[PDB]
Amino acid sequence: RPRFSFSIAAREGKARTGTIEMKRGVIRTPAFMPVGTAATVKALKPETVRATGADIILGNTYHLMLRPGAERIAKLGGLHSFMGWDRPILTDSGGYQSEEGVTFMLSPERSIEIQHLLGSDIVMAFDECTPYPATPSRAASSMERSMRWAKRSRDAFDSRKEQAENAALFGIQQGSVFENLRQQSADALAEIGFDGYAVGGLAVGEGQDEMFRVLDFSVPMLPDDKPHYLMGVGKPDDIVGAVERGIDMFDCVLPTRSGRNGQAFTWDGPINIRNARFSEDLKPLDSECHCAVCQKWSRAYIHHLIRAGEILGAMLMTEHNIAFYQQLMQKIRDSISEGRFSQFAQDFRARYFA
Amino acid sequence: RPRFSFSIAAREGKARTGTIEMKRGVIRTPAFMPVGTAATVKALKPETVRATGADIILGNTYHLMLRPGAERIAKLGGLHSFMGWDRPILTDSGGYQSEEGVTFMLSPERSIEIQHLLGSDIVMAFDECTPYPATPSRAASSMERSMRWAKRSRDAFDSRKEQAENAALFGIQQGSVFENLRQQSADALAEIGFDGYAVGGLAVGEGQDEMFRVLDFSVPMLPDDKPHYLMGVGKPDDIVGAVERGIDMFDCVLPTRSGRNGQAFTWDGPINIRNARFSEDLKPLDSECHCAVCQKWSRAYIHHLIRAGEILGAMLMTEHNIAFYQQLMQKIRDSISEGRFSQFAQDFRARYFA
Ligand SMILES: CNc1nc2c(CCNCc3ccccc3)c3nc(N)[nH]c(=O)c3cc2[nH]1
Ligand SMILES: CNc1nc2c(CCNCc3ccccc3)c3nc(N)[nH]c(=O)c3cc2[nH]1
Ligand SMILES: [Zn+2]
Ligand SMILES: [Zn+2]
Repeated sequence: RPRFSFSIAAREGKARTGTIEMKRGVIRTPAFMPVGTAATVKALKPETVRATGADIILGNTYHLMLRPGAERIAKLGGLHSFMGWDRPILTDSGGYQSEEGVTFMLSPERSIEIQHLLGSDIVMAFDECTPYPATPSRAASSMERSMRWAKRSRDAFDSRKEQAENAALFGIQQGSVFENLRQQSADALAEIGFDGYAVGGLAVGEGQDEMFRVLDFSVPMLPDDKPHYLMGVGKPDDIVGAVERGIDMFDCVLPTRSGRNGQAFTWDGPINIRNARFSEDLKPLDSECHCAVCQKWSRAYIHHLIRAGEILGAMLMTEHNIAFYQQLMQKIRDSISEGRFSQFAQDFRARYFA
Repeated sequence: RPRFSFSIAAREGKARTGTIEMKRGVIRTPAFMPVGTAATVKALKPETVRATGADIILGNTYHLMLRPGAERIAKLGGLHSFMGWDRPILTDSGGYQSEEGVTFMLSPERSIEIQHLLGSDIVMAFDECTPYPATPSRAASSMERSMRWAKRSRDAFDSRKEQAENAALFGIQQGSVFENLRQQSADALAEIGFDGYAVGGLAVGEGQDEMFRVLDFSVPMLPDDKPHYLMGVGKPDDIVGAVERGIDMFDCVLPTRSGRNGQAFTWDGPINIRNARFSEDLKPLDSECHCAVCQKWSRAYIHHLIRAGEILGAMLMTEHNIAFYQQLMQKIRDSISEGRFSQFAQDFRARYFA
């Protein structure tokens, strides 16, 4: 496989489906990346993560640098070997205070170095993620700093031959909710040049309507021929709408975290499995889901497990929710390839919100 | 398969190896039964429990009657269906205050009824487990009460046709550390008649030397042609010594509980994986273990997981420890069948305690 190749196989409106080829494997897009902050996707073995359909997972510069340490993981053979995942890993840069970086120490150069030490396949530029709400002045200052940091990221990555030759580098667009700042950011990133482009600074309290409004003008500012990654998104309906606006990649803690908290995603909407109405419900979590959890266990059992604080409850809820997300992405991919994504999006929503 | 058949295939001293045939499957003896108190063997899917080699698991009258409720589990199709384990289940009776029973309500009749509602394959008589130390008078009174309760258990089980026809009933010997009381108890149980006989009231603070001393005279008091179950035992070396004294069945929370606490069993002795000496140790938990955990993950990773409080840490430690216990039982079975168990016991100990 090449270091990096993104091919678009089909389109419908702003929506795209295709593949990212990398040395450690192929990524089908639109893609959902399970999050694994402490070098584990919580409560799941990697084979289970893979079984659910994930092609790529997300790791974190900030958390791993603190524990167990980036140098330590490199000494032990890198993150892939350490946690037992041999497919691509994307690492966030720790961006989610001086011009040099952030002490708490992280700078563009150290960030890129840590991602190298971890052996990340898709490296994110080190940014400043702009709080919401932000005045235009502050959003501008922060965006500008990020673009400077973007160039610094690019140069550090490029200066490390093994990294430049085997991994990919994504730039992150900032600018808050302001169209002109988003455009300046996109321009700057495109001029520097990256393997893919993320939309940063969303999903930070602005709400779906505003998020979608910003996506409406921001995603077409990015190079069309490269992947578009929406960081930190999101709920199933967020994902569908974002794909309708041209997003190809997603990460989110929702399926894992809310799973351990009793929230199960279904095609009929989320449910909270701890509610007493499930205590004698022999149906599986979701009626159509193909995952092994729904093949074998009842709502009633899982209700009991979660109420009892049992680890198997977290395990089963998490496997189910990640499988659910992967099935969602598969149905998205399939409908775009068949040119019926807009109808799928409508059908999904009618039933999810019924 | 029959309701119950115990066949002894080989012997060495007091040690025996054979099989218990029951409707839901065959149990190889000497057997280790993983404990699953809240209708789950903590942090493991049943398929994983089975993969490690378990033939039978243990469930609990006391815990399940409280949550989620025995009637409720029966309504949902029984414990096997509920938790997804289709092989034999042994249930303890809640014995671990008046002549009628125990309010907190449990009596022999209710206990046997709850085990029926759960659909247990091996039902334990409802006993009074005698605290240690006990004076002879108190041990006698408690033992006598248990024998009365033993008869009551037998009659309740026998009065329930479906139970009597498809499950088995084990009696529990009491008597503390006193030979004459143990003998009276054994006699009483044999006169009533059971499918198997447990040695109760040990492993309750007396220490290995005393436990083994009591086993020395107590196990030969039990019918030779029926299984001998030591309740609540134990550490790997406890198990070996108890088999040398004629025990065929064991249950214990140690492998699961101490696994979540960072304790890993190895042929070189237990280790505490959280100790800093493992933080960069790329060897698997145990050098010879065949389990999937040791096939794939390092001490270093698991050290990190447990230190970080990650659920995967509990999962991997628990799978390993239960596999370890099953491997122990397999080596015990094999060496007895080959007439080299005494040599195995010596070799085991030399290395485990080196
Ligand atoms: C939930 N909304 C949200 N997430 C955002 C992230 C983090 C992406 N998720 C990875 C992660 C997982 C756990 C802990 C920390 C990070 C961002 N990362 C960066 N670098 N820059 C952003 O603008 C930015 C914006 C975000 N909004
Ligand atoms: C650890 N030492 C010990 N365990 C003993 C048990 C319980 C066996 N293990 C099942 C279980 C697991 C978790 C919670 C409760 C029970 C006994 N059970 C009964 N019925 N009678 C005993 O004499 C008796 C003596 C014991 N000693
Ligand atoms: Zn499912
Ligand atoms: Zn192992």
